[PDB]
Amino acid sequence: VNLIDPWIINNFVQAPQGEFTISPNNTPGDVLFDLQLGPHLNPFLSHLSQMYNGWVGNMRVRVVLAGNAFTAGKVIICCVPPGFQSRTLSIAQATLFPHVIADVRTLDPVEVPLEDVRNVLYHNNDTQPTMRLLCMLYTPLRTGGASGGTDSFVVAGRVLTCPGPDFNFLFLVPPTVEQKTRPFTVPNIPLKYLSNSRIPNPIEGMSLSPDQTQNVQFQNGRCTIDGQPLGTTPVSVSQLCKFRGRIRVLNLTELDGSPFMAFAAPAPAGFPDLGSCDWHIEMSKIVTNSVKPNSQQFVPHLSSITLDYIGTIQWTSPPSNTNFWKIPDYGSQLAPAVYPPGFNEVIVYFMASIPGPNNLVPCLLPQEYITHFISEQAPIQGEAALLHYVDPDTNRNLGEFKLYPGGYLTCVPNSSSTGPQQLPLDGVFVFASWVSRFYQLKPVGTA
Amino acid sequence: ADGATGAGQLVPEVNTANLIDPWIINNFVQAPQGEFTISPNNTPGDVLFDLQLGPHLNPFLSHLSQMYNGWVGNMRVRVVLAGNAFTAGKVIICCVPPGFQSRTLSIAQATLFPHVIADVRTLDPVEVPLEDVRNVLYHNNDTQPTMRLLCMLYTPLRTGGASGGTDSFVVAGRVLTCPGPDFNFLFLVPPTVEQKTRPFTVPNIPLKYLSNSRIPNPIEGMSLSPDQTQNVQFQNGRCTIDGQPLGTTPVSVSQLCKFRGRITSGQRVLNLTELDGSPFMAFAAPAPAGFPDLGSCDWHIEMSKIPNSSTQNNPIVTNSVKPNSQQFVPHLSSITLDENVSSGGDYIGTIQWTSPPSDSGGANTNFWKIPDYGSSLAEASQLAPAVYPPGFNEVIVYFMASIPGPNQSGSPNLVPCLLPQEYITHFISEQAPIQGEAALLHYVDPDTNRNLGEFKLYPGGYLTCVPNSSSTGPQQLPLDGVFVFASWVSRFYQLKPVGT
Amino acid sequence: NLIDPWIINNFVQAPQGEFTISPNNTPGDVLFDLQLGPHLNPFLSHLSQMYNGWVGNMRVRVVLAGNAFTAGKVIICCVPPGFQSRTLSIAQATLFPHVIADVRTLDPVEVPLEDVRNVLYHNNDTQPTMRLLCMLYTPLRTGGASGGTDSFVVAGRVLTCPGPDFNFLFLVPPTVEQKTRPFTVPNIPLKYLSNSRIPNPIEGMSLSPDQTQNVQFQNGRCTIDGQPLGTTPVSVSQLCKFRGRITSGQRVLNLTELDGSPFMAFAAPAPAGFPDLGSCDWHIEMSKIPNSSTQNNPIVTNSVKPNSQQFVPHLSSITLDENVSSGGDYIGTIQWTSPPSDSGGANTNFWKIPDYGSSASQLAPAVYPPGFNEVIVYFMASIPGPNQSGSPNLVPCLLPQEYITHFISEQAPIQGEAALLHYVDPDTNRNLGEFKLYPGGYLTCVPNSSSTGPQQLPLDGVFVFASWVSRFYQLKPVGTA
Repeated sequence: VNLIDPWIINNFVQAPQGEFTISPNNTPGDVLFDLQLGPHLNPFLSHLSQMYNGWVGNMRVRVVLAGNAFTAGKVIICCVPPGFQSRTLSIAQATLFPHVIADVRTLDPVEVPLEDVRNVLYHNNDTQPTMRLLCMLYTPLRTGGASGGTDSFVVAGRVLTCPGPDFNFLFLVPPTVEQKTRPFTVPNIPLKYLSNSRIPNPIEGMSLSPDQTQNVQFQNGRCTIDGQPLGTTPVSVSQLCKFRGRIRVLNLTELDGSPFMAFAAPAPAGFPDLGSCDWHIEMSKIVTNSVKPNSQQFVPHLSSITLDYIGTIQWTSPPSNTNFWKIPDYGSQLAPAVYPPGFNEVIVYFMASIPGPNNLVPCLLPQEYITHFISEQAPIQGEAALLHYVDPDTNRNLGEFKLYPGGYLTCVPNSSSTGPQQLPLDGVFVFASWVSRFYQLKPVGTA
Repeated sequence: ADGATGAGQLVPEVNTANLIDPWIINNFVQAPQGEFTISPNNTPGDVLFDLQLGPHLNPFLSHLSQMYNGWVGNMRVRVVLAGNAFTAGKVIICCVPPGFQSRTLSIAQATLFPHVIADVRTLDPVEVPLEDVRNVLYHNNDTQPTMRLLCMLYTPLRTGGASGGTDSFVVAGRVLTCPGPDFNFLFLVPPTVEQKTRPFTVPNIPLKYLSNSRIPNPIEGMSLSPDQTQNVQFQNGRCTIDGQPLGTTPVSVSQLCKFRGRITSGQRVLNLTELDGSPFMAFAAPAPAGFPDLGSCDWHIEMSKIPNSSTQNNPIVTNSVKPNSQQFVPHLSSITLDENVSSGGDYIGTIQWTSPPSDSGGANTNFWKIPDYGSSLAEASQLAPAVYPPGFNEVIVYFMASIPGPNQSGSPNLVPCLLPQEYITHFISEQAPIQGEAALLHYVDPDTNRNLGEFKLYPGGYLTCVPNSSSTGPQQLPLDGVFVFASWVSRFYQLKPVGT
Repeated sequence: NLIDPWIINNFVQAPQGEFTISPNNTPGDVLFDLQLGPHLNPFLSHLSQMYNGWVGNMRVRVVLAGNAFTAGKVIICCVPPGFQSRTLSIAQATLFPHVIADVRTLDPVEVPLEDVRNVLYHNNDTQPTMRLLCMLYTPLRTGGASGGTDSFVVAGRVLTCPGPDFNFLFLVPPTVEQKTRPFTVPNIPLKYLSNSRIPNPIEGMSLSPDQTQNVQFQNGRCTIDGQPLGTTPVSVSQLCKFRGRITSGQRVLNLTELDGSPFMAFAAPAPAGFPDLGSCDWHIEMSKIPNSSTQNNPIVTNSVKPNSQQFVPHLSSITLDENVSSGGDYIGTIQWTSPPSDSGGANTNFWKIPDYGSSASQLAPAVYPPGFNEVIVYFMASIPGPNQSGSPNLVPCLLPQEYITHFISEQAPIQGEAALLHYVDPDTNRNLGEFKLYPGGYLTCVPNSSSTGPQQLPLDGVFVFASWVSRFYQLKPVGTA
């Protein structure tokens, strides 16, 4: 039976990670692209797989390298069996797998079959490891250009996949009712009127760390991509940076009024995360009071707040200039500090201004994004999600970002100064696909 | 020939003229010695790759050889060399018999043996049979001579018609080998016991954790010599790849820079012994194992009584040693300290700090030189041979660690060493043989897995690299990297320049 | 693919083929537990290193060495995977496919290990397969022997051979996978090996003054699979060293990592390689890590008192006794140790670790001496310094640092309850003594008498891995008298 449309079988469609470029600076052993067998490889097949329960069969993979006769270089495409765990394999080890050594100057695309080597009778819709297709640069690209060394000549490869004749979907299920195959996406909201995580104020601008990278631990805004908030991260802006309790030691019952258990969260939901700064809260029943985070009695686990009913920060003051990058002391299931991984890949922050002494507090994720993630409980694939900072006007990708399941965004600046800050504030964030540490983003910024 | 459709007839498409898993027999795989490069710097007669027939020529055969005791049969070898259409050069591949021995061959002599001449632009890999000729019925893993596949550059690679650089047209070649239809293994043996079949391996530990091999200090970075063409005669970081320490190299960091000896009360003469306390033998080595070799500096030792008889006072006794003084004769098991020591007994101590050498014209602390040991020409044991830097624009890479002590320039006091002590310990413990004139190491970042730079590890026990420019080269590399053994390569292998 | 016919037709000793039946073994005790896989056979283990998947049955033969005095029966059963029960009585064993063998059988007993599996084939990962369990069916009684009832373990060997059904599914780069890597200990004699708590050579093996004394060292704590614990450094260079910034004229040292990096309090109790020589006074020597000095002697002598409440390495700050004239990054070691101050004249007990100022605790778990008359074996190295008894200032250790470095480099998976190590003289190839290596990372033995033990063993020997053994493996006592 032909469940799949005949067109999908015959023609080839681009893989989600199907743009690898070979440059003279690339060394033999550099990973070009990595593929994992599944219906997610084909956008047409993924939509069908949402309807069905199980998939089985092989898919044909074709690699299209663009080059002319005056170039040399070879790429090796090896089929890694499922369940084979190793950090990275060299070019020598790649030849040990069943492989195809494709020359760069090949006119016709090289077709590599992706056989469904499996242990079970058929694959369930989950993240079980399947047959892995991995391509590596075998010999360096020695172009014949007149320029010495690099000639700005790059061989661009596009990975195209199509289902094989034996591909088949197993069991029909009511579509989009099973959370296992539910797709995820970045909320489509213009950033001009987005909300800072730490403060219920509109974003003033985006910036990286003041210098290089630092470990920053912000429990506010902590939300997994799957949709699990961490720390005292309110589910709404109305509860953002808003706390309540009873009056001369203040209690910190939850904003909803329910009793707060310190076992579940380090602090009650809505508790502010402002660090090296004193808070002039509004302990309204209209009562103005100041809170000292350096006081010993201040303990998130055991509610005790000094004074000198609903509470919110009226304005900030220097602690008793101001550094918001550090988290206040906690009396601990605290949220985890984020380390920019690998070379560059700084973590972007959403600056927001609060009136007071002369102020721009940072952020990690918009509250609306947290709500969108909570609403859609879809699984996370790969290692990281790649995002475009697309402008709704021109529909062009001014900048690109990598989103991690830890609940923060990363990007590579062009230089120390030039980076994500140069990007306009009117852009819209979207979701492309799931990438890994292998995918190193191109530098962001105009320099 | 892959690429013939897109080559446009610009290159020669094709050269003119049981117990083994069936997949290994039918499919060609890269040899462990299967990486060679052809560069315009190469002169005719340069050995691109030297192959000795045996199971070590195939990684699958190499792994099985650790299980078996013998082998027979021929081997099929494919030379993958498809250079740019602009290049112009020819290579020659010969098959010298095992009985023949010259260890060097002119290009004219190579044509005498059964040979094949291949263009460097040959799209289809050149398949040459490595026939097995032998008097004995089967070969053991006993380093007996076997038929050799010699590949030397016949005509120089004069890239033209494009006006590019050298590295921009260095032709990279790969050697793919698969066992013949009748390659067999004879006798089963306990796995990975025999020395001959062991594979070469470097520890998978980041360089930051690794230790220096001349002072017991963490490695703070790689660097080159003040003069890149400088011979070095260290006696502590010396250890062959196959794992016999040379000079006074200790196995472990504990006995690296320490010395032990017995001194009479009220005297400055120190009668050296081994670290464990056993008597030292002059004919064994120039100095007791782990003796410091920081030459051209004034040592400042902190000795102590090893058995710890004392119960009250601070046991650290600080004295100084002048290696430039004539009485400094460790080969005779006697060194004289600068100050007399009141208490006599077995003393063990290290080097605390170093100052610019005294009575030497006010010279700086030249850590690249070694102290003049005692008279060792007469005795069998003498200094380890100096490691001269190879040609082909290659510079020895040194690992630098800090030792306390002032220097005339106010610069950090870095003691260079050829290899990290962890590598030396690994080589000593696992005595893998040597299958090529050099080992092609890759300095790769463990997490991002980007090839920071490629290094050649010579059997003498030192790392070489090609600096990119007059810049410091490998020093710019991050310390959180791991060396991974890529392949066995010939001496004439041209490394990709490292650094920016 | 076909296995070599000799392997199919000959039994070889398994890497887990050592078990002992001892008078002090109640019925139902598990002598040896084997999970079916290619790792059961040394030849098949190499073949697995070259392959990704395996399928098929294996044949197991058990040889029991017992004189006619030992009367007992052992039942070897074949429990299928997915069996929920953990407590298997001797009565319940007979329900499974089992072979009941007398301890004096005089001929090998063969039990078929079938491959019962729901999947088409077996990957190289760790999954529940058929498990062969050997349990003592009837109490082992050595009646008639006054000396037999105490020192007559019936040694047993497990020999395994693949059946004709065994096959290896897919070709893979050899030795690159992790679970197939065999476990090896460095072939370097103990003379040259270094201590893992101080960077000094090992002087000899010794026991604790109290045979039941628990130890919680932070340095030299690495599991067999190469996972360091506590503040254990990879190499000897970073042992008993510390680096930090101290302001000029002060006495507080703000600890950083050995490579001039910020120290994460949550990750480790102290910076990597920080000394754990507790219950003693440290007399440190320090020097500025960048040599900005051209004239004077850079070493500065100071002292640290770990018992002081200000000594809090976990909060990345320890206060030296004396003021430091000039500020900067100082690297330094422990020059010598003295009996601890403010402790009522207590001796320099090196078997205790400093407080570390921990406030949950991420310290390395405390290692306890196992039962069955087993005592932990420690390696001693000398650090300079006085003691209240005039004895050598030997610091204990759990594993030589070369072993730790090898384990970290070679992340060999743990395939048994414990690893039996033979102490072999390299020249004569004689097993002077046999030791058990536990997955926690400590080496234990059994002393022949209270007056003897591993201390009499020569220092030139080298530990050679023998087999994986259960916790109940009764070692042959080491020493004399």
